[PDB]
Formats: sequence, structure tokens, C-alpha cells
Amino acid sequence: MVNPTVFFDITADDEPLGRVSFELFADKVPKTAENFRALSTGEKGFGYKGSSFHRIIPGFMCQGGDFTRHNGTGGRSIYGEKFEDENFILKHTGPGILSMANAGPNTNGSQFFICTAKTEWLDGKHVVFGKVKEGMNIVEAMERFGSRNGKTSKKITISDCGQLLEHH
Repeated sequence: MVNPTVFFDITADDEPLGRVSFELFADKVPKTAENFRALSTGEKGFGYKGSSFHRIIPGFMCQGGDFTRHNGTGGRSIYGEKFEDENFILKHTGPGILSMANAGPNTNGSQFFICTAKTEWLDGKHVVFGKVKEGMNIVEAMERFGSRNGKTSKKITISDCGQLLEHH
């Protein structure tokens, strides 16, 4: 199967920045890809729509996915519990990598980050499961609203999200 594609429409203080899309590596990490895909469509009645990037570190990453507590303490998977690290096949090779945030081994929920640089020191600690396809310049624009402690100077929000059913 061709890997699935998700999109996020991003706003900064409610003004549209545009659309970011991701390839999800379901051919390598199917359980991790499916959790992020389902949270992006809203088909379970909860998920990423309306949530924000609560920690943005210029030069390194944009972290989001905490749709329950909005601060790095919340979020939940589609599996009813935190789930295992599926594998570490893929590495943090450069800008655009999409990887799971976690609280240590086998604690995946819904939080994730988008790298804005190669972050090889995260290899083997976070499951890499996708990569930006379109919209890397929007992630670079997002990164500019961050700060050394991750606090954002504008609210960076997933105003809409879903799956792209065709890939062209």
C-alpha cells in the first residue's frame, strides 16, 4: 500500500499560515502511524483538531499533540493505554521528521514533534513515524514563534486536520 498522508491547517493567532502534509510510514511503523492518522481525522471523536503546539524550540523541533492538557502533561492514544515503542528502524535524519514524544520506553500517547534539524541524539529514544511532505516552510515559520524554553509568542494551532485520500 502507498503510505497514508495526513494534513494540518496551521494558524498563528488565528491567522492562516497554510497547510502542512505528512507521509506516515505505515510500511515500517503501522501501529504508530495508525494512531496519528486516526487522531488527525477525528474519527474517534477526539484528536488533534483545535490543539496547539505547546513547545517550540527554534533550531530543533515543534512539539504538539497534547489535546487534553495543552502543556505536555496530557494526550492519549487510540488504544486505551499508552503503547509500546514499535521499533527504532527509522532515524532522525533531518528537518521534517515526525517522531513520538513519550515519557520513557513504552509510553507513547498522542504527543509528537516535528524536527527542524537533524537530531541524531534522539535516535533510539523516540519512534520516528513520518515526515513532512508539503509545507516545510510553514514549520520553519512556526519555529520562529518559539523560544529557548519552548514558550510560543503566538498561539500556533491545528485549526483543521485530516487525511488526504489521494496522493499526487
